[PDB]
Amino acid sequence: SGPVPSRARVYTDVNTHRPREYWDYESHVVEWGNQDDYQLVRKLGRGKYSEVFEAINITNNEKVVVKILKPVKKKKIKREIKILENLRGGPNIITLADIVKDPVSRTPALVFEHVNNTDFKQLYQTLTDYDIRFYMYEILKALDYCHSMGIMHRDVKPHNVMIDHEHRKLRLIDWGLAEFYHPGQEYNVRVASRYFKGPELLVDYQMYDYSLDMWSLGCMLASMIFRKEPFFHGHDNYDQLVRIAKVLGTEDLYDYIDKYNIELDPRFNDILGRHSRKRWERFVHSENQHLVSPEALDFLDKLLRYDHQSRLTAREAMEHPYFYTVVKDQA
Ligand SMILES: CC(C)Cc1ccc(S(=O)(=O)NCCN2CCC(COC(=O)c3c[nH]c4ccccc34)CC2)cc1
Repeated sequence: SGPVPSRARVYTDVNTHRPREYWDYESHVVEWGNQDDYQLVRKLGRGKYSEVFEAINITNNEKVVVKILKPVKKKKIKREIKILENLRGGPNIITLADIVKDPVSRTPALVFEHVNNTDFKQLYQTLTDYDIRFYMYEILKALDYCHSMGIMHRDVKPHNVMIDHEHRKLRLIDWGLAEFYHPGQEYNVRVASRYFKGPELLVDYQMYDYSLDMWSLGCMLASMIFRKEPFFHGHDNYDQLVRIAKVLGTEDLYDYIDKYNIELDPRFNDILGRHSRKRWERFVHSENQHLVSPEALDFLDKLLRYDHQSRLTAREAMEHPYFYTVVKDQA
């Protein structure tokens, strides 16, 4: 027998109730502007499927960010465009300004509003325990918005969070792997980055949903408050689960697998072994104890769960006592 089906416990039928053209991105018509409106200034970074430059708009002389798309199925370009168009103006989501094709190369590129990245080396030694609570709240704002809009990000990881520390602005970026939730759909499990892949991805369980984003978010929190990056440091995808099982124990993992009737690769059938679920205090030490609190350890533990039904939702997470202080200051 095959796996047990699963449904998201919030925002389940949000896409069912919308007009079709909301989520049916394969038929979306995109009008491609001219990239020579823009002049590339300097590289900002480079992903596996993008290449980000700061540019100026030689018409209104404005800063702007141009992301050249790498050669991917037309489909997935329309999807990222559709999702960005669907989320424009939402809290802490990046803002799409234009969509262009270079005249000669004919390579597609997305054009976004300008943001400044804070010296990523600054963040290490400046981030107070409160600062983590704040920028984590901002991230849950963006995830709750987009889950309410029927979209999962599927690539939540620090290289996809823009922070402007001077102005305390955060933007969630790279929507190239984002996808619409449709109850009962089976999604590709070759998504996210290793260190942030949720258990459901490593065991190939295809009816995942928004809670995938809450696992990854738990990995960031894990790596922030313990100053251990990445927190589950896997040599490959099979090993990654073993790194997780050494922390979360195997008894819960094998419960997870029996509850969903997952069949397990014969590869796994000897590398996982037996492991107790470790206590979070094992990971505290003199140089991270100022970011670790009983509240943070409760909050973190309520995200890193095998069973995806039982992870917090973005909305429940923003209600955790971890965030009491920052909610107070927002008035
Ligand atoms: C919850 C806490 C707080 C955890 C945390 C710690 C550190 C950081 S971090 O900020 O240090 N992360 C390193 C990544 N940074 C941002 C991306 C850079 C490349 O790519 C782009 O810049 C754009 C891609 N698309 C865009 C659209 C508009 C503007 C720019 C881009 C590379 C440098 C964030 C969160």
